[PDB]
This record gives sequence, structure tokens and C-alpha cells, in this order.
Amino acid sequence: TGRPEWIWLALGTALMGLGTLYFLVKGMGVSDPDAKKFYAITTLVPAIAFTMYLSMLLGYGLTMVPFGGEQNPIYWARYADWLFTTPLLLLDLALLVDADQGTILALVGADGIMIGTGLVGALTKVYSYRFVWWAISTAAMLYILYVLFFGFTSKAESMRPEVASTFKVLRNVTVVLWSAYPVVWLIGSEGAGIVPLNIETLLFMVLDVSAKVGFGLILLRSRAIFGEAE
Amino acid sequence: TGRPEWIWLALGTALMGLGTLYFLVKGMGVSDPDAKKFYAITTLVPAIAFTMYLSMLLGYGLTMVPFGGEQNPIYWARYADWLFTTPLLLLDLALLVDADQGTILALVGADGIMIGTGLVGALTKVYSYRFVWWAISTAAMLYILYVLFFGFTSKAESMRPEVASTFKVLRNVTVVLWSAYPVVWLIGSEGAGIVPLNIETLLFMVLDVSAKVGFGLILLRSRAIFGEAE
Amino acid sequence: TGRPEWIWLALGTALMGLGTLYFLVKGMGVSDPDAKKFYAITTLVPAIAFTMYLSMLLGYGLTMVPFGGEQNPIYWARYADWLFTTPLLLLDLALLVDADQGTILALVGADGIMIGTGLVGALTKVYSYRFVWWAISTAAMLYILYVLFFGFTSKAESMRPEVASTFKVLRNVTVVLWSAYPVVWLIGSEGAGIVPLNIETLLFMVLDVSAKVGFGLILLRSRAIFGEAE
Ligand SMILES: CC(C)CCC[C@@H](C)CCC[C@H](C)CCC[C@H](C)CCO[C@H](CO)COCC[C@H](C)CCC[C@@H](C)CCC[C@@H](C)CCCC(C)C
Ligand SMILES: CC(C)CCC[C@@H](C)CCC[C@H](C)CCC[C@H](C)CCO[C@H](CO)COCC[C@H](C)CCC[C@@H](C)CCC[C@@H](C)CCCC(C)C
Ligand SMILES: CC(C)CCC[C@@H](C)CCC[C@H](C)CCC[C@H](C)CCO[C@H](CO)COCC[C@H](C)CCC[C@@H](C)CCC[C@@H](C)CCCC(C)C
Ligand SMILES: *C\C=C(C)/C=C/C=C(C)/C=C/C1=C(C)CCCC1(C)C
Ligand SMILES: *C\C=C(C)/C=C/C=C(C)/C=C/C1=C(C)CCCC1(C)C
Ligand SMILES: *C\C=C(C)/C=C/C=C(C)/C=C/C1=C(C)CCCC1(C)C
Repeated sequence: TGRPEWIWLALGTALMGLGTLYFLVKGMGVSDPDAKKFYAITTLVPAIAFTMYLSMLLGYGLTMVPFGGEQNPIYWARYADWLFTTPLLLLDLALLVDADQGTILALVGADGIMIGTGLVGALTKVYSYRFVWWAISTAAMLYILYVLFFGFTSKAESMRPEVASTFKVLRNVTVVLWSAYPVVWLIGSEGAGIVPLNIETLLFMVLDVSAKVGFGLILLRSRAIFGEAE
Repeated sequence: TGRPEWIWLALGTALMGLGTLYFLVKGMGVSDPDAKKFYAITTLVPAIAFTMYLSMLLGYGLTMVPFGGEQNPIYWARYADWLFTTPLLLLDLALLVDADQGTILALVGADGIMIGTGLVGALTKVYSYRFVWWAISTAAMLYILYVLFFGFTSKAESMRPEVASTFKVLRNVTVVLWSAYPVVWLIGSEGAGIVPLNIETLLFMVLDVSAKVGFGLILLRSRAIFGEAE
Repeated sequence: TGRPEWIWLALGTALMGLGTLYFLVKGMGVSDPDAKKFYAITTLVPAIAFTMYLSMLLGYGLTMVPFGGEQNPIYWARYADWLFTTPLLLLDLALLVDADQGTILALVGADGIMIGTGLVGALTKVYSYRFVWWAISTAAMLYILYVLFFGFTSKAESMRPEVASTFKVLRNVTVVLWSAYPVVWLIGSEGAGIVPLNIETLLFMVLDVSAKVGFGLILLRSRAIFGEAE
């Protein structure tokens, strides 16, 4: 409790933990192989996020980075989380639309570049260079958002109506929430330092819970996750 | 030789090295694509374990973690090994029974959470919190063991008799040997410190060789790894 | 500019950056799913290499390792690059010949062992032991080259002529360029220290650009990357 951001970390932990348990319970019983894929991916996302929120809460996922003449507290565990959870979120979207394997590789690959360069920016000791990594990461993000809107063209023809409507809602959720992440980082403790760490942590907790648990609720309540069957 | 556990590390290295070479030689010649998968996975497991045993032997895979007021020697390389070898062992089991892809994702994902939280517990400097990570890791392990017993139901109907009988033996080996790992960690150098590092290393070497080389011998001697063919 | 090797790092960065943009532009428009796979993989390789060249250029990807009584500047970011880019290059080759999944696992697995042991050797503080890791890594490399020449036998029968001819050229490029890497490391700053870091960096930049951008140009200009279609 010695760090004012503790409360949001605690709340993040709880909410990811409850979402994990809810999805685990919800997917008990499902037999449809397509649904099984979506439950697995979607349950793992908040399970991973639970562990990394806990790690931040306990202090393990925090480090001090010198830059601007100071020791800046940097929560590195967020990158360990997103390294796995963001390709998993993309896979859910990808599977929904039956994406080509080349498209899934491009998405997962650009996403790893996004998170890996954000991690490098987060740990960089030359203040100005932190923003170069931020720009490159942001370019990888723009690429991903591009592909999510303009890369699933040949799939329109043969998309069930429910699949298309759940994909569009999840795609919109994804595009609005993920785009806030470079902005928060840029104004927050990792960037310009205009928004204090405690508010930054609040923002990230609200975005993370929405993009993971919120996203998963929408998905796992849709019939789009089942094969079409009599 | 300055650390009494050196001998078990040396023996571990040798045994993983010999098992690797045996499996490499044994799979030379195989053409059946299904068998090829099982040889690959099964040869990589002890090859990876060889490198990480060597790293412990040479001192590279050892670190000192402060906790309980002391510098505790923690072999971190075990987590680098298991991070890859335990999903590979699970994949062998998964492929045997033709598991659904959602099931394989759940297994590999829970296994990464098991090893990643064990690594966090192993490196945590607040003694009491080490056991929180141990509990979470152990919960992920229980999940995996659950899935291995109750998640391959729809597959019974259409399982060749030899596949079912090799899977059950390998599943039993897996469940008994993997369950010892949280116990050894808990009583050993990473946990309560009741069993000294040198005996802890002996235990881990005996379990690892059995679960990897022992497991692989059973598997690679079965006809369950070949497609059914005239 | 304080390190004489800066210029090759800068040039490496530029060339990987331009190759990335060229391949991105070149693959815009492609619809053939098989081609899409090859573009994705092949565009990601220099994109990843761009980020890690930049990281070396900026100083983030450099560390000092004590050995031989000295602080040796070791560029660790090369291993972060190759950890992903070399399995991706192998996948391009693998997909060309429609390799069995067991073969792809063996290749990707041996490649991870190659890079992971090279990383361990690069960071090892006992000078003599660095070369043990070099030998093990080199053995994994020889295995890969073996598989690339003698592991795609059953595939000859049913290989389009263009696929076979592009695969052979790319396989030859791969075998000559990758084999230089253990030699450069062995004589360079990570090994015997016979070739200074600045020339070592030049060598690695010339090899990397050739094996990634050079390789990708050959591939992406071939018709072997398209499904056979009327
Ligand atoms: C958020 C992100 C940026 C992360 C993206 C990926 C990322 C984790 C990249 C990592 C590369 C790298 C470790 C960088 C090192 C930085 C540093 C200064 C040093 C590290 O940190 C330390 C310092 O003490 C130890 O590293 C050396 C040991 C290794 C970390 C582990 C070695 C593993 C291998 C030798 C065994 C072989 C593994 C494979 C066979 C796996 C293949 C899968 C298959 C079987 C299917
Ligand atoms: C046993 C376990 C817990 C491990 C489970 C996974 C684990 C390795 C998670 C790692 C996340 C993370 C690095 C945590 C950092 C902790 C620390 C304090 C800092 C690190 O350690 C150091 C400190 O000096 C360096 O890190 C920063 C650089 C990176 C490690 C590497 C960057 C890679 C990228 C920028 C390039 C893009 C890669 C992708 C394109 C890959 C996608 C595959 C595709 C092409 C198919
Ligand atoms: C070039 C190479 C050698 C690299 C090859 C692979 C390599 C990166 C191996 C890494 C293992 C390991 C971290 C070694 C540690 C060395 C060191 C001394 C300590 C580390 O470095 C630091 C020190 O401060 C932090 O580590 C601990 C935290 C972890 C790094 C991250 C934890 C992740 C998890 C707890 C969450 C679960 C993840 C999975 C669910 C992913 C599964 C995918 C799925 C969902 C499909
Ligand atoms: C799991 C929850 C979400 C939505 C995760 C998203 C992570 C990103 C979209 C990260 C983006 C970054 C960019 C684009 C620029 C650098 C800093 C980040 C790594 C935060
Ligand atoms: C390769 C050999 C085997 C059987 C590896 C197994 C590793 C585990 C089952 C690890 C389990 C752990 C748990 C469940 C609790 C924390 C400590 C561990 C990481 C050792
Ligand atoms: C991306 C460009 C290329 C060709 C990368 C290749 C990397 C290798 C072939 C690395 C080999 C190593 C060996 C075999 C021995 C130890 C040192 C290395 C890691 C450099």
C-alpha cells in the first residue's frame, strides 16, 4: 500500500481473477471444437493478466529505470502480459473470420514487434530515444488496425451473419481500446510524465479489464463461436 | 565441483545427452509423418534439457536471490528448460489422442502459466510471497492434470487400442512424476529450505530424466506413434 | 558515433528498414493464400532485424560481459533478432517444399537450441566455457543444414519444378551464409578476439542483409510462392 497505485493493481488483479474464473466455469461442458478454441484463448487472456497484475501488486513486476536524471518506476510486467495476451486477442478475431494463415502470421508478428519495441522503449535510459521506440511500436499498432479493417476482404462472401456481426463489434472494441494504449504511455510515467503513475495505472487497469474481460464477455456470449450445426 | 550438487548436474547432463543421441539415432529412417512428429518432439525434450543441465553444471544457470535474510542459490535454468519441454511433453500426449486444437491451446497456455509463475516465485525476494506464486503455479498444474484425465472424452469412440493404451501409461507417468515437482520445490531450496540443495538437485535430476528420457522411451517404442497403415 | 562500429549498425538499420518497406509494398494486393504466407514471413524477418539493428545502434542492445579479465562489449540484441528471424527463414524454406510438420518442428526446435546456446555462450563469464556453447550451437546448426539437404526426400516426387528450383537456390544461399556465422563469432569479439568488433559488425551486417533481404528478394520474385492455379 506504500505506492498509491496499489489500489488499481489490486482491483486489476481481482477483476482479472474473477473474469478468469467466470470464463472457466462458462466454458465447462462445451464440446463444439470451434467453441472450445474460443473459450481456451479467451480464458487464458485474463488468466495471464491476473498473474501479471498480481506481480505488479507484489512489486515483482516493477523496476527502476534511470532517465531524465531520475529513477523512474517502470512496470515491466505489463509487457510480459501483453506479449502473450495481445496475440491471443488477435487470434480470437482472426479465427472468427477464418483468416488465412499468412494474415494470422502478419498480425501475431506485428503484435510481437509492437510489444517488444514498447518494452525496449520502456526500459531505455536515453529519454529522447524512448519516443523513437514508441513511434515504431505505434506504427506496428497502426499496421495491425489496418489489417483488421482491410485484410479480411475475401472472407466477406462466406461469413455467417452472426460471425460478421460479432467480429465487427469486437473489432470496433479492439480499435478504440488498443489505440488508447500509446496515448496513455506517451503522457504517463513511461513517456512525458504529464500524468502521474497512479492515474496512469488506473487508466491501464480500466482499459485492460475492458479489452480482456469485457471483450471476452461479448465474444463468449455470441453464437458466432459455434460451428454451424443442425 | 565446488558445489556439492555438481555431481547430479553432471549426471543429469550426461543422461539427457545420451537420451538425446539415442532418440536421434532411433528416429533416423522414419518416414511415417505421424511418427516423425513424435520423434521430433520427443528428441527435442532431452536436447533442451541437456543444454540447461549443462548450464547449471557450468554455473551459468545459477543465480543468488535474497530472501529470508540470505543469498539463496536459485537454479533459474530449470524454468528455461521446462518453459519449452513441458508443453512439448503435453503435445506428445495431445497428439496421441488427436486432441482438439482448443484443448492443446488450453494445455500449452496453462503450462506456460505454471512455469512462468514458478519462475516468478523462484526469483521473488519477499519470502512469504514466494508461496503465493507456488500456489498459483500448482493450481495451473492441477488444471493440466484435470484436462489430461477428463478433457479427452469425445475421442474415446475413435481411438485405436494401442493409442489408448500408450496414452494411458504415458498419462499416468506424467501425473505421478509432475506432481512431485511442486512438492520438491516447496520443501527445497526455493521454498521452505527443509531439504538441502544437493538433495533437491538429486530429486529433480531423477524426476527429469524419468519424465523426459523415461517417458520418451515408452513412447518411441510404441506402435501408437505410427499412422494405421496396411 | 562514439563506437567505431556505429556506421555498420546504422547501415544495417537502414537496409533492413528499406527491405521491410519494399516487401510490404510488394506484397500489397496479393490474395493467393500461399503467397500471403510467404510475404508475411518474409516481411517480418527484416522488420524484426530493423528493430534489433536500431537497438544496437542506440546502445540498448549492447552489454558488457566480463571474461578473459576484461569488460567485453557484447551485442546481445543479435540473439533476440535471430531467435525469431532464423526459424522464420527456415519456415519459408519448409513451406516451399511442403515439409511434414515433424520436420518443421525439428528445424524450429534445433534452431532455437542454436540461438539459445549461442546466447548463453555470448554471455558466459568463464572464457573457456564460451566455446563449449559455441560447439553445441554449431552442432545444432549442422543438424539444421543436414535436414535441409537430406530431410525432404519424400517430397521430390510431388514438387513443382519452379518450387524445386527456388528451394534449391534459397537452400544454397542459406547454407553458405549461415555457416559463416559460427566462424565470425569464433574469431570475433565473442570468441577469440582476433577480429575487432568493428570489423565483426561489418561482417554480420553484410551477412544479415544478404540472408534476410537478399534471401527475401529471391523468394518473393519467384512464382514458387503462388499456388498452382489456372
Ligand atoms: C516483450 C519482449 C521484448 C519479448 C519478446 C521475446 C523475447 C523474450 C526475446 C528473448 C531473446 C533473448 C533471451 C535476449 C537476451 C537479453 C539479455 C541481456 C540476456 C538474457 O538473460 C539471462 C542473464 O543471466 C540468461 O539468458 C541465457 C539463457 C536463456 C535465457 C535460455 C536458453 C534456452 C536454450 C539454450 C534452450 C533451447 C530453447 C529452444 C529449444 C526453444 C524452442 C522451442 C521448441 C522446442 C519448439
Ligand atoms: C519462464 C517464463 C516466465 C518466461 C515466459 C515468457 C517470457 C520470456 C516473457 C518475456 C517478456 C519480457 C521480455 C519481460 C521483460 C523483463 C525485464 C525486466 C526486461 C528484459 O531484459 C532486457 C534488459 O537489458 C532486454 O529487453 C528488451 C529487448 C527484448 C528482450 C527483445 C525485443 C524483441 C523485439 C523488439 C522484436 C520483435 C519480436 C517479434 C516480432 C517476435 C514475434 C514472432 C513472429 C515473427 C512469428
Ligand atoms: C535467445 C534465447 C536463449 C531465448 C529463448 C527463450 C527464452 C526467452 C527463455 C526464457 C525463460 C526464462 C524467463 C529464464 C529466466 C532468466 C532470469 C535469470 C530471470 C528472468 O528475468 C526477470 C528478472 O527481474 C523477470 O522474470 C519473471 C517474470 C517473467 C519473465 C514473465 C512471467 C510470465 C507468466 C507468469 C505468465 C504466463 C505466460 C504464458 C501463459 C504464455 C503462454 C502462451 C499461451 C497463452 C499460448
Ligand atoms: C490486453 C489489453 C490491451 C488492449 C493491450 C494493448 C497493448 C498495446 C496496444 C500496446 C501499445 C503500445 C504502443 C502502440 C506504443 C508503445 C507503448 C505500448 C507498448 C503501450
Ligand atoms: C521436464 C520434467 C518435468 C516433469 C517438469 C515439470 C515441471 C512442473 C510440473 C513444475 C511445477 C511447479 C509447480 C506446479 C509449482 C511451482 C514450482 C514448479 C515450477 C516447480
Ligand atoms: C538472420 C541472419 C542469419 C543467417 C542468422 C544466423 C544465425 C546463426 C546461423 C547463428 C549461429 C551461431 C552458431 C552456429 C554458433 C554460435 C554463435 C551463433 C549464435 C552466432
